[PDB]
This record gives sequence, C-alpha cells and structure tokens, in this order.
Amino acid sequence: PGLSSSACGQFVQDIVSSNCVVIFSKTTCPYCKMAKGVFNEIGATYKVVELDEHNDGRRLQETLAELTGARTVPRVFINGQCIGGGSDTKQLHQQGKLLPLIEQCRPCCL
Ligand SMILES: N[C@@H](CCC(=O)N[C@@H](CS)C(=O)NCC(=O)O)C(=O)O
Repeated sequence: PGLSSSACGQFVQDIVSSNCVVIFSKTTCPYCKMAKGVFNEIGATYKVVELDEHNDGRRLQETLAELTGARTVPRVFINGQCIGGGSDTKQLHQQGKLLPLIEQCRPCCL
C-alpha cells in the first residue's frame, strides 16, 4: 500500500486501521461521554485518543478536519470509516444501524 503524507495522517490511518472502533475525544467533552456511553452499552471495546492529553492534539484536530469535514469531537470511526460525532453514534444506535457496522469488522482470528 502507501504511507500518509505526515505523522498526523499516519497516526490517524494507523489507529483507525488497527481498531474496529475509534473515538478521537476530549476528556472534557460531553458528546464524547455520550458516544463512549453507547459503546459501553453495546459491549464493544474501543480505542480512545484523548486529544487534550496529546501534545499534538491541535494538529490531530486539523487532520481530522481534513479527513472527515468537521473538527469537533468526538470523531467516531467504525471499521476505518468515520460515522461522524456523538449524535450520529447515538442516532445510529437508536435506529439499530450501529451494531451491524461494528459487525462488519474483520473477526479476531483474521
Ligand atoms: N454535533 C457534534 C457536536 C460535538 C461538539 O460540539 N464537541 C465540542 C466539545 S463537546 C467541540 O468540538 N468543541 C470544539 C473543540 O473542542 O475544538 C457531535 O454530535 O459530535
């Protein structure tokens, strides 16, 4: 394959590839607590990157803006695809559309 054009990009590619569910988050953001919440509800473990605990948080926020079209947290990724923020997470879940997205993630043995 190919390499991203910066460490920011690489990092986002990397963690979004190694993980079914990724939440780029802030510890102080209620929409992030909401999204994390629905995932705990489902019983899906996920990877969190707290951008306010990261020395490069602002640069990562910029990269997520370029990739996903919004800089707001949370930026939620299922199976390499950004599904949007907290309301999207919540709303997909309420419509029973989320668990299927999660179920498309390759299985442990693969
Ligand atoms: N509609 C968005 C709203 C999320 C949101 O407003 N996050 C706030 C903090 S809770 C934010 O991005 N502030 C700008 C920033 O943190 O840089 C969603 O559901 O995720």
